[PDB]
Amino acid sequence: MENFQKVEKIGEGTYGVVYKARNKLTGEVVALKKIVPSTAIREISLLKELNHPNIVKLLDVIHTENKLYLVFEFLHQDLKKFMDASALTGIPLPLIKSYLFQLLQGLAFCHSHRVLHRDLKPQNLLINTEGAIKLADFGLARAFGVPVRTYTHEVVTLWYRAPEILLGCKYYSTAVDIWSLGCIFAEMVTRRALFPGDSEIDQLFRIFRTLGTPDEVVWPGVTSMPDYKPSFPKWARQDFSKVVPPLDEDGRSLLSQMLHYDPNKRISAKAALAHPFFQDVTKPVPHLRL
Ligand SMILES: Nc1nc(N)c(N=O)c(OCC2CCCCC2)n1
Repeated sequence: MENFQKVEKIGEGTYGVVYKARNKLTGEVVALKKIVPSTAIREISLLKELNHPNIVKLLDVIHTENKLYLVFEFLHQDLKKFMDASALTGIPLPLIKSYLFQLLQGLAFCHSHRVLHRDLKPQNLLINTEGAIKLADFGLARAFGVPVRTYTHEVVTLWYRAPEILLGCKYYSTAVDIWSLGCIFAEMVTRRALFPGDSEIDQLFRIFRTLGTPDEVVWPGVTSMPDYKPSFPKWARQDFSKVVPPLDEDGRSLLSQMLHYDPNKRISAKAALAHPFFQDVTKPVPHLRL
């Protein structure tokens, strides 16, 4: 840590305080995350080779005195801040599309190397002035476990959690990131979170109230998951035209496939890249205030 000069405390991520810092020798500006058992060091260290334009680069892993600091590429704004700034107007559809498309490429790449994010949320999607969007914290939950409470004991968000995770599946897959991204896609479009649960049961029931209570007809095997209860209220599914009204039928069709209950049929990132919604995808530049 003597190689850096902390400029400002960017905020509090899942694992600790995130800082804006400057490398004392090179003068590079980086984001430094304060977070070790050997396993987690080997795993994180493997994440230093997982480079992609739509993945926030892990620059270095600093372990000093039982303290672990992750050094990432610095981006200029996170997506939550950008949506908050875009609230009265909403993010233009062509930019929403470019962003979805890029994030689907970042997920396709990590998922081809069998790496999952598991905790995708607007705060860990980072954007720059050239129109790029990148995922931060890729592969960290498997590396260290995503806590219930953060370092400040900030509530860990459940809003983007896939239903197989909430239902107790222990071996869930790369489909959980597609579910999260579909929720983030919905939120960009409507300017409201899709499923803002404030507890695990509320998260699930908000899901069930909009997509219908899952059963063996739409999700084979769901009735045998660990936390599934036959006493769940049985709600009817809602139309997607009511869920993300703004969106055209191609977008609603892709979102519906990203929010399939059954993880095995949920659309994969690579297959989502070929959906017709992306036929006229472009790369607009956001309007940023840094
Ligand atoms: N600028 C910047 N660059 C990063 N690479 C980065 N995370 O990886 C990051 O994170 C900013 C977030 C952290 C979570 C709380 C909300 C603010 N910022």
